[PDB]
Amino acid sequence: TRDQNGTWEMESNENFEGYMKALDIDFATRKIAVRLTQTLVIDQDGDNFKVKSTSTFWNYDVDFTVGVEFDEYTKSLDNRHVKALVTWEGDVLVCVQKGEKENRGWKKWIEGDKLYLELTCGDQVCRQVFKKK
Repeated sequence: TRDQNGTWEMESNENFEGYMKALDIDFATRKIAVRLTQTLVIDQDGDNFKVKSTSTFWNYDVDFTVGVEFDEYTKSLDNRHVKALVTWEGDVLVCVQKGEKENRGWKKWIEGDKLYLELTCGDQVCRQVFKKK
């Protein structure tokens, strides 16, 4: 389904280290971040999204409209400028972050009571699964 509204708690986290390493996040930041469970919070109305990502170590929010390109500065992730665009492919929400890194972005979708997130950068894929609280 396309409805991603909700509060979502991490159930699983695969290869978050590979993705962060791919983004050139410094070793000491990675080593702590890879160990952590994350939470996502998502308000979606029409094509308007507000999303918040949290752990004990960080707390980030981003707002975007489906189909409207926007500049991003990924401050206190890897600190780069990208041009982001979020669109639908069927019921999969796809973000491309155009910039220095190839294959950078993410895909998000719902299966049952769960939210699936694929984070990509270069040749690394990170998969996370969240349950609807």
